[PDB]
This record gives sequence, C-alpha cells and structure tokens, in this order.
Amino acid sequence: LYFQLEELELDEQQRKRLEAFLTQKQKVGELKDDDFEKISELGAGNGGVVFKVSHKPSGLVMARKLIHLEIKPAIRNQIIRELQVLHECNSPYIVGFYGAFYSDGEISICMEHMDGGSLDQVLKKAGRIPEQILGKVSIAVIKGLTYLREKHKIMHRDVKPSNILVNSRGEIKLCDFGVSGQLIDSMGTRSYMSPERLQGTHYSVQSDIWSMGLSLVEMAVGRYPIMAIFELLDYIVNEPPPKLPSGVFSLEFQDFVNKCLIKNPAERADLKQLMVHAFIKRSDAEEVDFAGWLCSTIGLN
Ligand SMILES: Nc1ncnc2c1ncn2[C@@H]1O[C@H](COP(=O)(O)OP(=O)(O)NP(=O)(O)O)[C@@H](O)[C@H]1O
Ligand SMILES: CCN(C)c1cc(-c2ccccc2O)nc2nccn12
Ligand SMILES: [Mg+2]
Repeated sequence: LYFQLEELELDEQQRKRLEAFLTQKQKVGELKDDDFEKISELGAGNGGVVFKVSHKPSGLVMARKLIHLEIKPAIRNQIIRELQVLHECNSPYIVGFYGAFYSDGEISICMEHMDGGSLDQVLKKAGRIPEQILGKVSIAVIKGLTYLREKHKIMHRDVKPSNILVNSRGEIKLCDFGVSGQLIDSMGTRSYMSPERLQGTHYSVQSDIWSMGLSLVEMAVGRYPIMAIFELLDYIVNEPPPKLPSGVFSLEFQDFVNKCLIKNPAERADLKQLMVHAFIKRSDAEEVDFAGWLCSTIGLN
C-alpha cells in the first residue's frame, strides 16, 4: 500500500493503527445486504439502529448503522453518493469507515467496530468519568472537529457522549458527523443543541463547541446537567449555562467548560483557543492509561 498520510503528522502508534485499519479495509469492496450476518445490536438512537455484524466476504466484524429512509430513489442515491466522501476521512480521531449503501428502505453506514462502545454507554457503568480521562477525551474531540473542519470543511452537528466512541486500544473517535448535506435535509428527553441552534441561527463550529462543553459537564457529573420538553429548551435558551461544581474539579477544567458554554457564540471559545487552553496543555502532558482505565471500568479484555 502506498500510504499518503504525511499531512496528518501522525505519531508512531497512531500511524501503525491507521495503516492497520486501512490495510484491513482493502479486503472490503462493494457492500451488499446479503454479505452480512447480524451478531448483536450495539444500540439505537432516534434516527437509526446499529448492529455488530460479520461481513462474510472479508471476515471482518463491523458496526452497521441502518437508517430507515424510503424516499425518491434519485435523492436517496444522492445521499449514498455524498456518504462516499467518508472514504477520504482518515484520522486517528474519526471512526474508520468501510462503506455505505442502500437496500430495501434502509441506508447502511458500515464502520469500524469500536469495542468500548460510546462514552454514553461507558458513563452508565463508570457513574462519572474522571477529569484526567476527560482531558484526553477533550483533546480527541477538538482534534477530530479540527480535522473535519480543516480537511473536509464540515461541521459535526451532533456532538454528544453517544457519538464519542472508544476502544480497548485506548482510541477515542468521533462518529455521526454531518458529511451528507442531503441526509441532514432528509432527516428528545435531552438536548445538546446550542441556544442559538435552538432559536434558529445558521450552523457554526461554535455550536459544536457548546455541545462538547455540555457533554463534558454530563460526563464529569454523571448526569445530564439541565423535565418537560419546553422547560428543558427554555432553560438552555433563557437561563445561565450549567457549571461544573466547585472544589471537586480543577480551576482549569472549570474555565475550559465555562469557555465552551458561553451563551454568545462570538464570545464562546473557538477550536484554536481551546487547543492552547491551560486544561488542554495540562491534559496533553499527563500520562494517563486510558486503555487500562476503560478495560477495567467496563470489563473489557
Ligand atoms: N462504530 C461503532 N462501534 C461500536 N458501537 C457503535 C458504533 N457506532 C455506534 N455505536 C453504538 O450504537 C449506539 C446507537 O448509536 P446511534 O444509533 O447513533 O444513537 P445516538 O448516537 O444516540 N444518536 P445519533 O448519532 O444522533 O443518530 C450507541 O450506543 C453507540 O455506542
Ligand atoms: C445526524 C447523524 N446522522 C445520522 C449522520 C450520520 C453520518 C455518519 C454516521 C457514522 C459515521 C460517520 C458518519 O458521517 N453521516 C451523516 N451525514 C449526515 C447525517 N449523518
Ligand atoms: Mg450516534
């Protein structure tokens, strides 16, 4: 394989992992419904269901997300075409992609199976996620958002703990980002939407930063930090943003989440500012055995 990954500025461990995923991916060509065998259900959300599946031709285990869409064949074909851009989204902070296709009313998005599931699943078992672990998660989310914005000119649009995947090798990766404008066009109890997105405002990277800040507070505290639908949304729009409880969390982490949760998107921190924030600089220097913590917390390996 003639790897052209020089632009990523990968460390040796990251380079080995990314080249290994891409090498496995070479066993996978056209994806068809008949070539899969369902192993189990990984989980489900509002828009789709995700199954752990065996791809019979390659022998690979994958996560197959199925989104029910039975629309004009030409517009569903445009969605499938737009999803093919995922073949160009190679980053240590973005879930690996095998392919996307349509079959009998469902769009399938086939991904790298992440054996640690999502941080939403981890949170249910851990209770609360330690601040040092959240430092590593924050680095991964900022780096993933920067990669999608700088290399592909897209915003995530759906940052939340269920869209941050982890594995037994200690990798942290984003999924469910808005790669397809038409899929966004064609498509509850908790909202991670920014106050400006709830009110109307055009999508900005700033809205993803709010979502990340809220997700960090939830994971730090062990509960959604904001109940009726109007009551919850009215709180986000018209009341002060949530804050981390003082004393239990470092001043750096409190300031970092505070900068993400500023109501005015112009005053709210941007990705460049967050990357050099004291919380990120401190967290990047820390030696944290994320893999060991994850495997111990959820009983992996
Ligand atoms: N690649 C993957 N590997 C392992 N688990 C996955 C993978 N992708 C998704 N999951 C799990 O699938 C479950 C359901 O995900 P999903 O259907 O996207 O719901 P959601 O994240 O709550 N909503 P949304 O992303 O907005 O559609 C979650 O519990 C994830 O942990
Ligand atoms: C709002 C979440 N949805 C369902 C969504 C998911 C994905 C997608 C899913 C998994 C991995 C990588 C992805 O990109 N891609 C989208 N493009 C537009 C919407 N998309
Ligand atoms: Mg999801």
